[PDB]
Amino acid sequence: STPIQQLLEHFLRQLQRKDPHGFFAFPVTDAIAPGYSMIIKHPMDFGTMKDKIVANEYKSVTEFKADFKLMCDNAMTYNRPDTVYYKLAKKILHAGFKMMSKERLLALKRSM
Repeated sequence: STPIQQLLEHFLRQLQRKDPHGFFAFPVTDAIAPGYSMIIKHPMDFGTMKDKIVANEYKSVTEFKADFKLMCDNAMTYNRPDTVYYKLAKKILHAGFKMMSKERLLALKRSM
């Protein structure tokens, strides 16, 4: 269980806590979101991100953040602004990028 794996697990646990209803837990289906797959070309979700951590597919924080951004951007593309999914995507995006900022990562660097 590599250091990066342990770190991303931690970030992921913190992010999933801001989604109590599990809207980002698993892939959005066409059954619950009509036409979704005709609009979103690269679906992403916490579940898929988890699997990639376990399989050791992320080489950096950068690559993990990219998948996280893809997830929020997908929500803000398919959904209209005045929806719960759009608003939660924005909120979580901002809190994710604050948690995983260059400046916080640097402070951590300096104390190791």
